[PDB]
Parts: sequence; structure tokens; C-alpha cells
Amino acid sequence: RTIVVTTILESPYVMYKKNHEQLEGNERYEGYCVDLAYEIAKHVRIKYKLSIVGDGKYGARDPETKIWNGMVGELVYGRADIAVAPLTITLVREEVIDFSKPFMSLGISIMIKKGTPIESAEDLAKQTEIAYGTLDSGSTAEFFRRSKIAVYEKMWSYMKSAEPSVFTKTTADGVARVRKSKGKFAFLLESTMNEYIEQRKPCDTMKVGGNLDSKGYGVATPKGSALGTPVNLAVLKLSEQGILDKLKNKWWYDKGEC
Amino acid sequence: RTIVVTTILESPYVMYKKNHEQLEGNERYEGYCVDLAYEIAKHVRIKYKLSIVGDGKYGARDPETKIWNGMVGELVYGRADIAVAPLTITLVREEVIDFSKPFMSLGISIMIKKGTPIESAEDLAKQTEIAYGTLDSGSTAEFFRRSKIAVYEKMWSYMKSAEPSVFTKTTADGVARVRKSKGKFAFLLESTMNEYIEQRKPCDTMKVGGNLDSKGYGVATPKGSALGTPVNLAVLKLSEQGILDKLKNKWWYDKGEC
Ligand SMILES: C=C(C)[C@H]1CN[C@H](C(=O)O)[C@H]1CC(=O)O
Ligand SMILES: C=C(C)[C@H]1CN[C@H](C(=O)O)[C@H]1CC(=O)O
Ligand SMILES: [Zn+2]
Ligand SMILES: [Zn+2]
Repeated sequence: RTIVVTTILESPYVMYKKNHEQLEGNERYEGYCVDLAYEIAKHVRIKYKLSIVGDGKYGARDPETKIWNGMVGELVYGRADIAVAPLTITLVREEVIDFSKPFMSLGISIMIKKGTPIESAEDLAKQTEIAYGTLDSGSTAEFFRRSKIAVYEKMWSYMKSAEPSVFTKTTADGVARVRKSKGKFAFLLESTMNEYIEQRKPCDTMKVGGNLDSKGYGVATPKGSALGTPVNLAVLKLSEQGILDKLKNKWWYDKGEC
Repeated sequence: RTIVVTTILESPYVMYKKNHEQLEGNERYEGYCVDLAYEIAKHVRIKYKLSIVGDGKYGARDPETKIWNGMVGELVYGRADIAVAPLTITLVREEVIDFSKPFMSLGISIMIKKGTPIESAEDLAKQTEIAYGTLDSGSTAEFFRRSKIAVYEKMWSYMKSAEPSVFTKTTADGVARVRKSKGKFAFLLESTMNEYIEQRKPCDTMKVGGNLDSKGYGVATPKGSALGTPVNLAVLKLSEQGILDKLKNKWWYDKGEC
């Protein structure tokens, strides 16, 4: 009856409101994905409750246990009805859950500290003075792991052997490390996050080059679900009324501090 | 057994090869969508035959007869198995057919003759010296028709009353009219086509501003079809192996004459 929407803390998708400790239920949270979930639930006509996923992950299958973790896992095992999050639409995920058409478009991109002499992945690849890394798990790591393009294989071989580790746990962590490494560390992250951070004080980062790939985030539901179709048409309607553009502007640029 | 793939002539998606009159079947054609269809059919393991849609349309429902026309129509009425074309993923279409995840990302955009004093839709909207129009039917017309954003309503009201008609039949026609109007006509078209034309001689056009929206083209199949799922995973695989990027580069930029 009250449907379970699994989500995850990630700025500016889902964040605690300033006085969250005095608040209850969905009121604790705000952000792009909270507003999206509200809009979708209005069109599909459902009451829902946002739940932060317990294990803090997006969704991968353990090669040993074959268990899906994260939000994908909550859907696969029947413990959530919908996931609304910056969940990258990937083939291994699409094989076990259903994604809506993308609510957001993006690509893997490069974050540098202002003044770093790097404009492209090719600049990074041909050197070692400036270190570079992805998140430890997620779709970006996986892009590099699986790539068969020369530049990207190089980069992956470099990252997978670099001492000490170039990979980081969270967006915050990768960003802190760009900001503290005096130009000697670039972070490979999705363009959406990169763009957001660039408009945040201290305004010492920038996105450089084009993106390395082209993909989307999708709202996810379990296979066979009766919410699949209405959720999909809901994303398209919202896209077509301009509401997805409006919410991106709201959370990325209306408040931009740079 | 040999599955019917409906398509349409549109450069550089599907074009006649130089010696097409001496050739037979799928060999008559080349382009981005011909290569896509080949790649998809390889992964899904199907033999197929490309058919140019008889009525030369993409897909709309007549408000009087309720008949779907064009490629969408061929799928809806059972006369084609798959459509592979620059078919924009729209809600009214998604309600009657199935689209794969997008194979290409894009948006409505502005084409000007080089030297026209226009950088944005806002520049166009606030004036009449420089005329502007969309194709007569398609997703772009429909964007403007349905928009509730102020700038775009203005533009739509202007276009729907302008004398003589600002709307044109085909991409070629809109382009010819940009090129012959001495800077007094701008064409609103999808960014993909705009980008292609900009790399074609006489190199007298350019794309200006950002896009007005964000959407994709999808491969389409009839609702309930056994090819739906494999086609969808096939697009994602191809996206993930870099083949969609490779084909775009091939048809848009490898040969670019500007
Ligand atoms: C925030 C992180 C862990 C997520 C967000 N989208 C990707 C995902 O859906 O896997 C991850 C980012 C990345 O891999 O660069
Ligand atoms: C080539 C034309 C008629 C097609 C291509 N995509 C759009 C469609 O799928 O409707 C149309 C373009 C447009 O509306 O600007
Ligand atoms: Zn707190
Ligand atoms: Zn000919």
C-alpha cells in the first residue's frame, strides 16, 4: 500500500535537510531525487516512503555468492518497490531489474584542481606526475576495467597498480583529494557530480575535456512489477513538461556559489 | 524468419550507396542506422531485411481516424518487426510501441547561416526580422505546440501564424532555406542533424546555443514482442563496447568536410 522507495545519500540528489533530526519520514530529506520521487508518485498516484539503503551501495553482484547488493539488491529480493537515485543504466543491471528511460544524461569526466596542466584523458594517460583514480566500485571503475580502447586500457593498468591507492570510497573523498593534492591528483567521476562540485565553494575545481562516454540514470523497479510501465511514462511526461530540466537547474545552478 | 526492419532515408542514418541501382536488398543502403541494424542483428542472431517505410513518415496518430502512420504504424499493425531510424523517444510513441534505451542523445537546436546575429532561442523570440520554423510534423513541432515555457509559447505563436509558411517538409528543405535566405531564416532541428550539416560543404551553417531539450532516439519494436528484450540489451552492450560512439564518429566527423 505505502510503497517502499529505496534511495541513498548523495549530494544534491538526496541530502538531509538542515533540521532533519527534528523531522520525520520523507520530510527528513531533500534534493533532486526527492523532488523526482514526489513528482513521479503524483503521476502514478501512490503513497510512498523513502528508505536509505542499509549497505550504502548502488548495485553489483558478488562473483562468489551471486548476491546482488545495494539498491539493485533491494529490488531484486523484493524489499523495495522502486529505486530513485543516480543509478547508472548499465547492461548487467538491466538484465536483472527494469529501468525507466533516462531522467538524466551524462558521462564519465575529469575533475582537476584549477591550474592543473590537463585537458583530456590522453593528457592523463601519457604521464604519472599527476595521479588519477575512480571510485573503488561503481560504473566508472567498470568502464575502465572492461574497456578495449587503447587510452583507457593504459589508464586502467596504471590505476590498478598505482601505489598508494588512487581509488576512493566516496565522491566527497575523491573531491577532498583533488583539493588537497596541490594539482597532483585528478578524479574520474560522472559529469553530473563534477558539474555540481564546480559550483560549490571554494570554487577550486573544474571539469575538463569532453566526456568519455554517454549514458543515463534511470529509475529502477523489479522485473514484472505493475509499477514499471507507469513509472516509465511518468519519467517521459516529466521530461516532456520540462520538469527534469527545471529540477536540474534548481539543484545544480540556481544556488551555484561560483 | 527473415525479420522486417523498417527504416527511412535520412542522411547520414540511411542513404542510398553510390551504385545502389546496380545492387540488391540491404546492399542498397549505408549509414549509421544500417551499421546499427547490422550490429544489433549480429548480437540478437537474426537475419533481416531493411524496408524503407512506404509513406515516408516517422510516427503520429491521426486525431480523426486514430490510425498510426509511418514506422510506428508499421510496428503497431504488425507489418514490421523492428524500426531502426532517428526515431525520437516520446511519450505518445512509448504508449503504443517499445523503445530500447537510447542509442543516441540529443536535443532541439538552432541552425543559422554563418553571420546571423543570433546566439539563443531568446534572441529569436524577441524579433521578426529573422524568420524561423520547424519541420511541419515531428517531435520538434510537437515540443513547441505543447510547451508551457514562456519563450517557447511566443515562438510557437509566431511560427503558427507567420506568412508565408516557416515550416518545411524535410531536413534538406529547411537547410536549403537557411542557406538561401541570406541570414533571414533560422531552422529549429534536432542537434544530431544540425551537427552533421555543419560538417558538410559549403560549410556555411552553424549550430548556435545550447539545446532546448534533452532526449534520445530509440530502436522500436511492437508491444509484446520477443525481440524487445534482446534488442534493448543489444543497444546497451553496443553502447558499453564503444560501438555507438565509433559509428557516430564515422558518419558525422571522420568524413567531415569543414
Ligand atoms: C555515487 C556512486 C557510487 C555511483 C553514482 N552512479 C554510479 C553507479 O550507478 O554505479 C556511481 C558513480 C561512479 O561509478 O563513478
Ligand atoms: C527526420 C524527422 C522527420 C524526424 C527525425 N526525428 C524526429 C521524429 O522522430 O519525429 C523528426 C525531426 C523533428 O521533429 O525535428
Ligand atoms: Zn545532521
Ligand atoms: Zn540513385
